Amino acid sequence: SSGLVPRGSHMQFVNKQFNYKDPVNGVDIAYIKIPMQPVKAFKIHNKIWVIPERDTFTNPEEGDLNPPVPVSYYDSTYLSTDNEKDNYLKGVTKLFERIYSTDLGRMLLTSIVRGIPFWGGSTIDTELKVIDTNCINVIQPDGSYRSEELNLVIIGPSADIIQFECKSFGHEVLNLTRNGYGSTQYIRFSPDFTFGFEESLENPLLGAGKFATDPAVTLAHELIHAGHRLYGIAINPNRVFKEVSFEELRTFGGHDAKFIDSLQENEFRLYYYNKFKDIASTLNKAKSIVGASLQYMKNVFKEKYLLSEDTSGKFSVDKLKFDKLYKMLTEIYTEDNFVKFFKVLNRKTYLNFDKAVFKINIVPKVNYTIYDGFNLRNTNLAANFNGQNTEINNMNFTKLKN
Ligand SMILES: O=C(/C=C/c1ccc(Cl)cc1Cl)NO
Ligand SMILES: [Zn+2]
Repeated sequence: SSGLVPRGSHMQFVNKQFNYKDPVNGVDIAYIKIPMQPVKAFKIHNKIWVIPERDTFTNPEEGDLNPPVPVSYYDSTYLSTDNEKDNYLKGVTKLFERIYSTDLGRMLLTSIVRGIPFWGGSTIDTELKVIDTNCINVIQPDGSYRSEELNLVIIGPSADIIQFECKSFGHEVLNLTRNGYGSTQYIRFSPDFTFGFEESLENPLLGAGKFATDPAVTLAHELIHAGHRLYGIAINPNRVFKEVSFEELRTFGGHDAKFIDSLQENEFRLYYYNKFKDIASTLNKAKSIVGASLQYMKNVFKEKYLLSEDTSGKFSVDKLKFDKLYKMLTEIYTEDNFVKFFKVLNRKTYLNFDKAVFKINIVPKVNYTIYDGFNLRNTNLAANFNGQNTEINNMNFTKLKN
């Protein structure tokens, strides 16, 4: 019926088949508070939680869901009911399993899980310490709570329902997404809507068709930004063509990313190489830790950053391992490469989308599968990306008014 386990006995990334109504347990279902009344959240994997709520939490200005760019869509009512929250959670779950079904997705999600935000929180130069906004408070059934570090939170969108994004809490002094440290990433995302694009496929009287973006591709896109931002190698959003940012071109990948000139790219690579050397020096100068042995935590970050260690125990950045990690996160993890792996239809450049928004339901296996998306094998929808064609597969896409 839902199709969460097409091969084997159990899901391979997501740890449980949650229902929204499952009681809180303080372990993988808990009321949590972000650095607000608590919100029910689900731990889908080590370091990754899902909050099936509209994001009225992360940005203080954006506390309401009413209307005050090309395409936007508002419904204050979306994701207000337990049934919707259940369907959100199962849809996100399904999309994670779809991403993890690919070699590329397994590489990306591993990198994300391993990309623990750096403990650069001390004003004492020789002391390691967590940064408080890289945690959440996990309330237990008896009301006690513990702070838990995490890497990624998937949350529902704020007022603009199709405004998907990867954001995070800043430091008053540190630029965490651009200094190698990284920070917990919050992805505003809905599996219940998608957007359109036009494509002309190839009998002769077929003009341009109207297709829908596969929401596994959209989520992977945001997961790719999360990877850059967790290893603190995001491109400054003030770097743009004008509009499309360098960071978006990089993340879309394919030919779009080739418009970032190689001289520019060499410059960023060197910049972040030096930021990683700074992290190795800081770890080396560390003498104490607050809030696990110092030796243990240093090693956590040697593991994250692929640091080399001599017989003294001194760390250094290896140039070949740095290049590997940097190339993985920035060149190999791209929307274009996920498109190739999924074998789905996608727009051919970042800006080439329609001002068309659709309600979808990906949870029923009769609508969308982990292996095929909307393009269900052994049906009319396997041919010519007909499952993503909003005319042919009209039952799966309800066009919304912009
Ligand atoms: O790139 C984005 C969002 C992109 C986006 C959001 C909404 C629509 Cl309709 C189309 C697009 Cl390409 N977030 O990282
Ligand atoms: Zn993006």
